[PDB]
Amino acid sequence: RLVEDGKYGAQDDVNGQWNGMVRELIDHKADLAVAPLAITYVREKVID
Repeated sequence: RLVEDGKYGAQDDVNGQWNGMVRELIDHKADLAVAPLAITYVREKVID
């Protein structure tokens, strides 16, 4: 399944949001991301 928001994770500074891949990996709406997923240190805090 392609993600619906069409974004690469990439922290959303509105209040702390996570508009991309990692939104699917917080909300348990998708449990894998074999995708462009260069490990970012701030992503390590909220996903693994």
